[PDB]
Amino acid sequence: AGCNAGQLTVCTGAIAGGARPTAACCSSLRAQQGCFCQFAKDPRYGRYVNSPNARKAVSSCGIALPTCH
Repeated sequence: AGCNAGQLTVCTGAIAGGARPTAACCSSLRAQQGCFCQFAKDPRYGRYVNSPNARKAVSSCGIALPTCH
């Protein structure tokens, strides 16, 4: 599943409704958005990703919520 439980952990502000310090992380994701395609497959994302804040703030870190949508 994904590759967020490693990268995203910092970028959790995004998926967690509060991407502030993660702005640099944004550009990081933009550099490795490829594995977030897996995240987008929602294998187990949807339990994580989606829950608590993604719901109302999936973000826009602008690296996209780099689901390979």
